[PDB]
Amino acid sequence: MKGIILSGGSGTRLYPLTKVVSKQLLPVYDKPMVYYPLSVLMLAGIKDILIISTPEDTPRFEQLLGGGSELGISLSYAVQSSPDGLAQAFIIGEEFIGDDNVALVLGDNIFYGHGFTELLQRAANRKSGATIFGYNVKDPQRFGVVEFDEKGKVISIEEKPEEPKSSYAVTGLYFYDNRVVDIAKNITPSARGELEITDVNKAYLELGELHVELLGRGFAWLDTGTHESLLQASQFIETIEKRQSLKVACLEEIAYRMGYISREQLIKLAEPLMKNEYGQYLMNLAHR
Ligand SMILES: O=c1ccn([C@@H]2O[C@H](COP(=O)(O)OP(=O)(O)O[C@H]3O[C@H](CO)[C@@H](O)[C@H](O)[C@H]3O)[C@@H](O)[C@H]2O)c(=O)[nH]1
Ligand SMILES: O=c1ccn([C@@H]2O[C@H](COP(=O)(O)OP(=O)(O)OP(=O)(O)O)[C@@H](O)[C@H]2O)c(=O)[nH]1
Repeated sequence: MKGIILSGGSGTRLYPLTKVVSKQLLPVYDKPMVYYPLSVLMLAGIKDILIISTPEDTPRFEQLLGGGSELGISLSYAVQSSPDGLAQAFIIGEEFIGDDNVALVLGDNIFYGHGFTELLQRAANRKSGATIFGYNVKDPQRFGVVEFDEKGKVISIEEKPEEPKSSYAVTGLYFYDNRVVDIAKNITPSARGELEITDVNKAYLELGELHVELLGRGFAWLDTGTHESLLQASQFIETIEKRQSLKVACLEEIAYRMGYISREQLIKLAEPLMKNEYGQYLMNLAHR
């Protein structure tokens, strides 16, 4: 399984924070927003990852994150010329994906909850079909909406329905088999002029292999689209971390716990950062 992080768009709602740079380079409490979805692909066991952004921001993600070798993974970069839809991720990434399975995650999505890694690994370990992740939300009409039966199996999926058939939004995290590339090539732009991830999901539903992992209320799927919600997301993260003395989406910690890097390698990473609390945290993990 490879992974893609779609991390472009203008981010106009956040202006002037995004006057020059992309929204996914902004802090969520104590680390850049993009760390969060990156950590989710890493916890899924995915080690070969493509980050897609705008022409002007793609090099800034590259400078921030590098090629991944210190995390024991491979990061690649590609540009999206215009934000013509989520599904364009698979066209942009066609060469990268090759004949592989692939997951897509939105650069601005933040997931958190007990047992989440098990769900991720299960999705990533699927050899066939698609896994989406549903989450009960206040205003489902603002999202992809998944309708499911009493055995948790999907009956419909609709992009921002006038009349939502359920309360469960389809969040920005998707796992696919290799059929997604030709599916994305064969869908056509909606009325808003975008290649819709919902139409990709529709294709898998028709194929009888659209699986939904429903995330209950013990999970947090956090909003980062407004200044207000960015701030709430940062406060949520702070409360979690300061109580536990454990960090959410610390990439180096994840690389170590996943076995991508060794203990000796982790200590090497902590050493040049020991003047700050993040470095000290990595060193304390090394001692665990
Ligand atoms: O071509 C694009 C289109 C979007 N984005 C970014 O992707 C994220 C999501 O885009 P957004 O406009 O906020 O969401 P919608 O496209 O309106 O909704 C999508 O994302 C929702 C989850 O937030 C899903 O529930 C919907 O099904 C799916 O269409 C944002 O950070 C965008 O900047 C890109 O990077 N490139
Ligand atoms: O090093 C890590 C480990 C986990 N996580 C994040 O912590 C959340 C819970 O992660 P898990 O799904 O591992 O559950 P847990 O740690 O609460 O339970 P144990 O199995 O350890 O008893 C998930 O959202 C995951 O992404 C990190 O951010 N970093």
